[PDB]
Amino acid sequence: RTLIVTTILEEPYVMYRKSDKPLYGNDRFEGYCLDLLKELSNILGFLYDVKLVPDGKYGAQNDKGEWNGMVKELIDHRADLAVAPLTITYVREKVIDFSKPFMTLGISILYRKGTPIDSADDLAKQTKIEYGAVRDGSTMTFFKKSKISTYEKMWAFMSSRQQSALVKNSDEGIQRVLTTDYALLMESTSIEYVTQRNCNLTQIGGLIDSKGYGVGTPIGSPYRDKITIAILQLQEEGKLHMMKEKWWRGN
Amino acid sequence: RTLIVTTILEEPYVMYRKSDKPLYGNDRFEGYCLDLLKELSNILGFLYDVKLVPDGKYGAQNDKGEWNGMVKELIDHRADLAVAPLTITYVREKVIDFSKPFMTLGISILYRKGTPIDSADDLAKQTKIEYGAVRDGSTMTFFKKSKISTYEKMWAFMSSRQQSALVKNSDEGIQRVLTTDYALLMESTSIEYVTQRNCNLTQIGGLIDSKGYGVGTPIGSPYRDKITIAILQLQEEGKLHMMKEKWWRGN
Ligand SMILES: Cc1cn(C[C@H](N)C(=O)O)c(=O)n(Cc2c(C(=O)O)sc(Br)c2Br)c1=O
Ligand SMILES: Cc1cn(C[C@H](N)C(=O)O)c(=O)n(Cc2c(C(=O)O)sc(Br)c2Br)c1=O
Ligand SMILES: [Cl-]
Repeated sequence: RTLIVTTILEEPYVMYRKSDKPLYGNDRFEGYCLDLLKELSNILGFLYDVKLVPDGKYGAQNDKGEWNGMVKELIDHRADLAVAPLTITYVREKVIDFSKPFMTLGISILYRKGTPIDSADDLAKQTKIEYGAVRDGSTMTFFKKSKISTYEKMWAFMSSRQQSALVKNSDEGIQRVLTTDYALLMESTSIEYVTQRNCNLTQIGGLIDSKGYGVGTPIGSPYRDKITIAILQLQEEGKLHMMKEKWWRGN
Repeated sequence: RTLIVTTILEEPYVMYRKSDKPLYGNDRFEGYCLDLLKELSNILGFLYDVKLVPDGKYGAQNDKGEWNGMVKELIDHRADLAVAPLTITYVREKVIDFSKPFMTLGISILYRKGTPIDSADDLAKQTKIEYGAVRDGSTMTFFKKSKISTYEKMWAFMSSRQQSALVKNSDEGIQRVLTTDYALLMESTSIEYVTQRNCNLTQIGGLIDSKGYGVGTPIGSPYRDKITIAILQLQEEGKLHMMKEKWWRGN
């Protein structure tokens, strides 16, 4: 069984290699998730074929119980594994299985260096600094559902003050932080990637929530627990650290 | 089936309640893990009986493949669940199963406030500040096995300079940080608990490794995945955050 692996283009997890050399199949790609997949394939001993998710989506539900993205590929048995920065969530565990996480993270704050601001509490109780997230993304969906005191007030500043708060994508959000007095809320992994590359920018405070990226499989897959074991081995032998360093470290 | 739950006395996860009131069975205990177990028991719908691990150990192997502690209780089918700050590790996954983690953590540094020291790199390349860990603990075992450049040099300062480096327990280590110019390396969860209560002390740098506490079960237990689902629900509805706050927050 050559395993079909669904994944998604996302810097620095999965990228097309910057090359016009004759590269075919898996060799067309590079990134943290390609390195991970190679290690997994060497520990477990499997052949694999990387296929980019056709709709370019992670995986969400509609009002009819219909899934899209990598999650749908798994449900439909069109992929054996999803090796991607795919968050392990309650709703997704209803329909697919996940390895234990290979990376753990949380929502955090992207902002400028040299400011008294040290937490989400500092942004919540002031008006001068504008703050928000990407529209219809994971971080927005968190703030919308939240019932925690401080994050409810923050969502009001994002929803009722809708205009100068939310952004279209990652690129525009970072643009807003640099050019204007703006703070972006997004997944801490993305924030670390940015701060390594933009020395005027820093993470503010700790993690607002807690979650992990795991390898997705169809429910009952005999690979899930084996992948957990491989992940634990890679963590303990310092290989996940080095793989993270390879892709995240800047100039 | 009234589930037998193995656990271990460890502040603030599991403690005897400070009361002479007539309290029996599970009611004798309090702590983060008791609160967690109650939530799990309400989501899954099980009855349970908390039993402290007789040997008071987490679970390690000897040179014959023989286990002790909570891990042994699970292997022997004398407990259905281990609900404790029990780290999910490669070696333990050989012999028991684990839910996905309810708490994630890493090795970090406990030291005084107001010092140029900002990482493990700062401690590694200097002699003036003494640093170590608890003898034969998780953090020591990490440094001993490590092949990462900076942590190998740090282990030399702990092993070859054995006398004024390692400590007997948590209590003595914190005592060393306060009284002498000493930095303690230990699990970040423990560090946060201490810094909330000792305003002269702070965490230094980020996390040196990455790992999680999970609920242990015997291999094949039908409760493992259900517990993962309950944990994800608790995380997403902010309950793990509030439970952490309940037990960790200081004066
Ligand atoms: C690597 C990565 C993956 N994902 C997808 C998410 N983990 C999922 O599984 O849906 C994200 O939402 N983020 C953060 C993010 C957003 C956010 O944090 O709100 S909005 C967008 Br577009 C992104 Br790409 C990531 O950085
Ligand atoms: C809550 C908790 C549990 N454990 C046990 C460990 N998680 C395991 O599963 O063995 C720890 O080692 N630590 C840190 C620790 C040590 C360390 O970090 O080296 S040494 C000792 Br005695 C402890 Br109690 C914890 O803080
Ligand atoms: Cl699992």
